[PDB]
Parts: sequence; structure tokens; C-alpha cells
Amino acid sequence: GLPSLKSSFVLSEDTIPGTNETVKTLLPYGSVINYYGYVKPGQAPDGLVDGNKKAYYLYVWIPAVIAEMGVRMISPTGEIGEPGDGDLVSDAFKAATPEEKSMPHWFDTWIRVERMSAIMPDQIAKAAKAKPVQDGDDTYKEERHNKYNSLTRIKIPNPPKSFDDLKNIDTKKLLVRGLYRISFTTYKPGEVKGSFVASVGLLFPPGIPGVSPLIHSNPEELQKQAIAAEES
Amino acid sequence: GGLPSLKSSFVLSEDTTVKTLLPYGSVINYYGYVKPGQAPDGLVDGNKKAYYLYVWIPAVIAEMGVRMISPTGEIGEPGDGDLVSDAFKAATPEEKSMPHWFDTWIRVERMSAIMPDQIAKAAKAKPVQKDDGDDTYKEERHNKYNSLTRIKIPNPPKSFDDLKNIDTKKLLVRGLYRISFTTYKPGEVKGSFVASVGLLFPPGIPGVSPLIHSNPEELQKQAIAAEESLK
Ligand SMILES: OCCN(CCO)CCO
Ligand SMILES: O=C([O-])C(=O)[O-]
Ligand SMILES: O=C([O-])C(=O)[O-]
Ligand SMILES: [Cl-]
Repeated sequence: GLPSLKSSFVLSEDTIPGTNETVKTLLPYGSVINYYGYVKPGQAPDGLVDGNKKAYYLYVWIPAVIAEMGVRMISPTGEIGEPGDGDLVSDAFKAATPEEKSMPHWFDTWIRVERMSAIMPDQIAKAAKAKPVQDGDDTYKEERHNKYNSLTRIKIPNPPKSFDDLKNIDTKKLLVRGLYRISFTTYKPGEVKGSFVASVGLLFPPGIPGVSPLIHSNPEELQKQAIAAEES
Repeated sequence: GGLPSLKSSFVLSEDTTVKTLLPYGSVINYYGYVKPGQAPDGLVDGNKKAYYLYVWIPAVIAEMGVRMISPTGEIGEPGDGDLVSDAFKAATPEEKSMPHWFDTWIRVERMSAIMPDQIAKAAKAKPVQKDDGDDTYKEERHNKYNSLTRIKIPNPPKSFDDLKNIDTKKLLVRGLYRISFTTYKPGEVKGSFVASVGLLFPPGIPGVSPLIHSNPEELQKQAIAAEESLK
């Protein structure tokens, strides 16, 4: 499997025998979906980033308010066999051959996250056609470099060191329910293509048993999942 | 920001469950660059080009970890535990930023060199005969997403602190270790990479950094300098 996906909160702070250089144990996200996708060669970009860079979009539906969202881009994936309970697989990814899945294409991901204009599941597809909301991380956030399995995180402002101090937090400081768009691109000589897995993790405040995010590269299909999600 | 922390197998902490690993105390990151078409140092699986990295370990250790990452991109000013090869330095940024493979097959084989001035010649001889454990022969055929190949002692205690009470004969021996690395098609061993080599010493035992080089003669020069230095 993939490496564990960790929030920015520190669970333990054990100072290693003698050496003042210490070891902080991060708290893992309680709710993680790994989305396995595939960008076919010459596939048109979903959009443009930084003027001229080909960007591709994933859409995430977050149904309750959260403490944090973490996003990791790993590529390529190779074959993974039968997906597990935490895994989702794109059609393109299914149809892709083992060889196709095992070809590397890029390494450093520029990730942008933007909240879209959608108060309700049923606005998702039009929200996707619409401009993002025009503030803090739950409206806009960008990490221009993501290498070696690092994350892009959407955080509340002024987060405490102790995860447990989120018990106290005011609702109005938490990240809002809604539709978020992940844009990803790269730098030459890389190009965004082939297999990849976007791990998305949510952190809920202490005592709130989480719900999993819904994720899809297709806003109509996510919307159906989200429309169906709310009336089940 | 550099590389992820290189972790040993020893569990430092456990809780609510996910476990926190003890880092290696003595770590060196070897930034290298395999030139297009470069002749293999040897063959693996009847159809794979393998490349060799030589590690000298002067004293007994509790564990060694090897992580292979590729490509690296540009890295900025090398830090206090970074070795950077001339090939890597001569490579362009574009060259170091192109990926070429993602799944590494690693072997670690001990070579028959009891002292520094055997190193160069030992590299030319077969590995020590491989039960003999991890510190003679170890292989991990798949290393993806920054996973490690570890050379471990057999029947280790749960608690690292209990290593202070271990019999010496159980610890991993001093010597010359060859790291082989190759890959599966469609990838190929090409371009930039960083091999992170971590040592775990038993507690109370000050770490000594591993000496690492792709050229055994060069490694031998360094091992020799280090040894005669200690008188
Ligand atoms: O062609 C199949 C051989 N295969 C190794 C088996 O996993 C790929 C190596 O390049
Ligand atoms: O296939 C996919 O999932 C994509 O295009 O992002
Ligand atoms: O650059 C190097 O040292 C190599 O190929 O191992
Ligand atoms: Cl010894």
C-alpha cells in the first residue's frame, strides 16, 4: 500500500536518546480516500495554470465542516490490483495497461485548491463550470512544489499545536462544507500524464467520527454520487 | 526542504493505532546520476541492468537502511550529510528533473573484505557465501514510494533500549556492503537518484557515518585514511 497520510498536528514529541535533534509524531488523517487516475497522452487539459501550464482537475465534496484537508500526489502508481475500501479507481485507470501504469512522466506537482460556488450537491456540475469563490485556505491555497510524497494542506487559521485543543474551536473558524477543486500541474521536462494517485485526507475535531470525502475527476459523476449521497 | 526522515524498524512509540519509528542516527544521502545508456555493473533476473554502490561500515551496527529515490531535481546547497557525485554535479537541472523509473529492486550483499585495504580487490571478487542473515545477503524486489530495504538483526527486541544488552555476535558485522539496484520495464535506471543509507548503533555507542562510493578504489582510499587516522 501507500504511505500513511498525515495531518499537520503533532501527537507525540519524543526527544531521541541524547541528541537534541527531536522526533515529532504527526497525527494521521482519520478519513482518507486514495483516488487512482490516468491522464491519457495528448488528453486536453482541464485548464491552464501560471499562464501556460497544463492543469488537470479533481473535485472533492466535503459534507461536514473540517479541521483540515490534506492532499498528496504520487505518480506513477504501477498496477494495484483490486482496490481496497479506501481506494477509488478512474475508468481510464482501469482501462490502462500495467505497462502504461508503470511509466513515469513527472515528479514535482504544483497543487492548487479552490472552493467552488456550490452550497448543495445539485449545484456541483454548474459550480464546476462556474468560477471558484472569489480569505483563508478553505477558499484558496497553493503549493507550487510537491516532491517525494509531500502534501498540500488546507488549514484553519491559527491552529493550535495540540489536536485536542480543537475541542474548543468555534465552528466559524472551521473549514466549510462544500465543493473543492484540486488543480495539478508540473514543470518541464515533466508533463502531467500516465497514472497517479491523489490521496485526500480529512481531519475532524476530536470526538467527531468523520465521513469520507467524495472525489471524482468528472463533476457530473461526483454530483450524482453527492446527490445520491444525501438521500441514502 | 530535503528528504524525508530515514526511519529504522524499531518502534519508538505506539498509540490511537499507528506507530512511531526510531530514526537512524547516522545517515548519508548519496546523490548520483546514471548517464544515458551507461553499461551495467552487472545483470539481474536475466534481463535487467544493475548498478552498484559500495558502503564501508567500520564497526558493528544494529541495523542498516537503504532507500532509493528518483529523480531528485535540483537540490540547492548540499547539507551536512549529503554526498554529491561529479556526474550529478555535471548534470543539468532539466536532466535531474526527468523521471525514468519508479520501482527499485535492491540487493545488499556483503563482500569479503575484513579491512579497508581489501576493499578494491573485494569489490572485484564474488560476495560472501550465503542461516546466514541479512548482513550477508538481503533483497527487496520492490521499493516504491520511498520504502526502504533494511538489514536487520535476527530476533530483535521490541525495545531499542534492550539493544544495550545484546550479544555482539548478534549485531551486524563491520565490512564492505554492495548495494545493487535495478528496475522493471518500462522504466529504466537512468538519470538522477539519491540513495539514503542509515545506520542504527546500539545505545551508548556513538555513530560513525557510513562511507559510500560507486568507485571501490575511491572507497578504499577513504576507508584506509579513516582507519590509520584512528591509530
Ligand atoms: O518482461 C517481464 C520481466 N519483468 C520482470 C518480472 O517482474 C520486467 C523486467 O524488465
Ligand atoms: O482519469 C482521471 O481520473 C483524470 O483524468 O484525472
Ligand atoms: O553518480 C554516481 O555516483 C552513480 O552512478 O552511482
Ligand atoms: Cl568489530
